[PDB]
Amino acid sequence: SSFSFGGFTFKRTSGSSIKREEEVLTGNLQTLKIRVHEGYEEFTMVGKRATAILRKATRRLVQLIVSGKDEQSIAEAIIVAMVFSQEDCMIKAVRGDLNFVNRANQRLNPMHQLLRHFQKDAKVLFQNWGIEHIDNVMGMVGVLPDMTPSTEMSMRGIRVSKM
Ligand SMILES: O=C(N[C@@H]1CCC[C@H](Nc2nc(-c3c(CO)[nH]c4ncc(F)cc34)ncc2F)C1)N1CCCC1
Repeated sequence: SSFSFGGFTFKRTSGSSIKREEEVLTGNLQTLKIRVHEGYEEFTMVGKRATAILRKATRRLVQLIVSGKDEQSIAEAIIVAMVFSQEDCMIKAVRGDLNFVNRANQRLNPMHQLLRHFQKDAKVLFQNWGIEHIDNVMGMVGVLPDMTPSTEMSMRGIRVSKM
């Protein structure tokens, strides 16, 4: 079962999941109804300018190792991964003036709306995601919320691999 999302081709390599419709609150306290995937799964993300290994559990990104053409290409893949993960901090990063998902049309997709929102500006997403101290894994680097490489700190779960 291969599928497309945010310009990437996803392929499940391990795990299984069941769907459950859930109501989540944004940072604006707005209710969104999302189709939540329950279960630990592993995927490959293949795009035109980036590729990744994604390890996720229910509404939680465990790890993402990204490889792409440059900073912008890698950032695009990170954004899709965070939205795909269905995490609460990704959902809570939706806040402020006019930052509302059009829900008067039930047939619309909140996942695509969240994607479009973070594609325009990932600064609140990347800042609100969290940062962790990383080990000295050679070949893989950490990446800070401004997409600066760091050998000591990175965005929680995120590693950059060389091409
Ligand atoms: O729910 C909607 N869009 C979704 C956007 C994300 C990908 C999703 N499609 C698909 N998602 C998945 C999927 C799996 C399968 O292992 N795990 C997931 N975990 C999180 C997630 F957001 C989607 C998944 N497996 C196969 C798919 F074709 C469709 N829509 C589109 C219009 C009607 C509602």
